Amino acid sequence: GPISSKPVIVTGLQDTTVSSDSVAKFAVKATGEPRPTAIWTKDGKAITQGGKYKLSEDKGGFFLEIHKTDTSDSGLYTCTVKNSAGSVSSSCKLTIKA
Repeated sequence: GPISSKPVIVTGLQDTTVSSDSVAKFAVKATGEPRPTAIWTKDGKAITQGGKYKLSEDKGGFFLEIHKTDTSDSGLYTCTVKNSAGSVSSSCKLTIKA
C-alpha cells in the first residue's frame, strides 16, 4: 500500500556570522511524504512569525529570516522538519558581529 516517509535533510544549516543591523537568512532543504513543515527554535525557544522572524516554506525549502539583527540574536538555531511519519532537524550557531 502507499506509505509515508520520515523527512530527510537535503541541505542542512551551518554556523554563520552576520553583522548587527542586518538580516540573517537560513534555509534548509528537505524531503518527505507527506510534504513536511518546519518548526524553528532559537536556543530551544519558539520562533514564530512576526516582525522579527519571517518564515516561509516552498517546494522542499524551509526558510527563516531574522530581521534587524542585534547581539541578542546570537545562538543555536534549529529547524525541525516534520510530518506525520516523524521528523528530522538541522542546526547551527549564529554569531552576530557588532
